[PDB]
Amino acid sequence: TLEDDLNETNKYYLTNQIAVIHKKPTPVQIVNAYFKQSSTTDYNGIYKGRYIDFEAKETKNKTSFPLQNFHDHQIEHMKQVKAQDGICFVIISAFDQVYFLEADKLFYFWDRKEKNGRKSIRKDELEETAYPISLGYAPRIDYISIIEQLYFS
Amino acid sequence: TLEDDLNETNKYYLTNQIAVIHKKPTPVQIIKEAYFKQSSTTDYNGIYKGRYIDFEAKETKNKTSFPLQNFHDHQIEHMKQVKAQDGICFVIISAFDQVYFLEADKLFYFWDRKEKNGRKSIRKDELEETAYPISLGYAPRIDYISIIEQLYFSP
Repeated sequence: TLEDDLNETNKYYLTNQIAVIHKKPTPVQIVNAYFKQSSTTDYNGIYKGRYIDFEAKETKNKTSFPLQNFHDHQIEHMKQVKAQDGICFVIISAFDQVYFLEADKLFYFWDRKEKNGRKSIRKDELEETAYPISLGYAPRIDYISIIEQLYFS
Repeated sequence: TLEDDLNETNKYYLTNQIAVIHKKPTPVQIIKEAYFKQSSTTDYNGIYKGRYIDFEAKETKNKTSFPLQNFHDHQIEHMKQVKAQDGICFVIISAFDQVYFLEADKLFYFWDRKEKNGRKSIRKDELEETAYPISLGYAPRIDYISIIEQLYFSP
């Protein structure tokens, strides 16, 4: 489970003073209390004076990543963060790998979704556009090292 | 009221592409019912001009002081970490018929003036002397981004 792996990852980064990144709690309501969806991605925080923002999804699908794993609110939020020069992306656990997919690249797949029915990102499409994250003992999913590479030279 | 005003303030910043700032949902431990747990984090964060913004907001109807019971230790330690990570971090205080922008710099002092000495609350004059009065308006209601601009971007 990616959520567990990221929680442990983010804990590791916190306790080692590498970054301060947290998952946002599930929005609920009043009174009982129902689940609301969010209008925002689940993960944000700070690395080296930069705003970091991402969503994380997994699939057991061996052939493609169903884009309905995201919703339009999340995508809208992402484009607003990009407009402010934020470091913004998704983490996809699929095909026995974990991928760092830049928000730009996600927007392309999202845009082309209904014109016509390309509703999935294929394994080969993902290998082509995303960066493999290094998996380890501690941290489990080393995405900060991808951020360091892409944004901090 | 302060939360509602901050809600509208943040929507205004979003709509106008000034900043992308949101209040975090309050944590709930779900008998599949409801028990509020307190977070290890402050309630507001987001982005403005490529930088990470993070703040707490508190309203006191006290006329003399601002009690420090309003912030938990976990929130404080989170704020120090954000500051040390080169974030922009602060508190918005609704007190004394005014609204104040208090740098986390300044809040750490009054907090540590209990963990070295022993009190403490913040006192009209201590606050009025250290904090920045925030312009109240129509849109945005609470213009804290203006104070952020002065202090951290282009004085």
